[PDB]
Amino acid sequence: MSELFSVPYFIENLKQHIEMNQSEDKIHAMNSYYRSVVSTLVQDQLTKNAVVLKRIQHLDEAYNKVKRGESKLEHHHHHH
Amino acid sequence: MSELFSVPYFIENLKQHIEMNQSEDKIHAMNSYYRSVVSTLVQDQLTKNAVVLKRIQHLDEAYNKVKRGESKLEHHHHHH
Repeated sequence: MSELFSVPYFIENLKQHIEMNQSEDKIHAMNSYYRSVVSTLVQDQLTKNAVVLKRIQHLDEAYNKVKRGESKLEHHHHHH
Repeated sequence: MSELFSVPYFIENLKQHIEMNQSEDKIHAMNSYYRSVVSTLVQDQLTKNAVVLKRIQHLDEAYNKVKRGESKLEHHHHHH
């Protein structure tokens, strides 16, 4: 019932932001969420620049996923 | 040799973004110029995660300076 640890979990949270609108935005969702995590990582315990940096470098994968999916050009089949 | 050594120089660039329109925006000026610098500080040379971390943490002073210069300009939701 925890469902976490998995990186895809962090991104799956972004999908709801763009998909729905509980309390965020579209592309500007990552910026908010991304900044939210960054603060936690830095606030965590900055035990090692790597520990915090590693999470930052990896977290970039999420930010890119949103942009790469929110990019101007898109291709699929829509839904209605 | 002696050039761009001063950190305040980086901020002075932001003032132009908000003041003028060198192909940027207002507050979002820092975000764009922010992700640009940190991105370079990480690509320039990874001599040490800390060497870049300390520089990044310092840059925070710049971004904060831009906002700090504002006045919650973003549709006040009527809140103390």
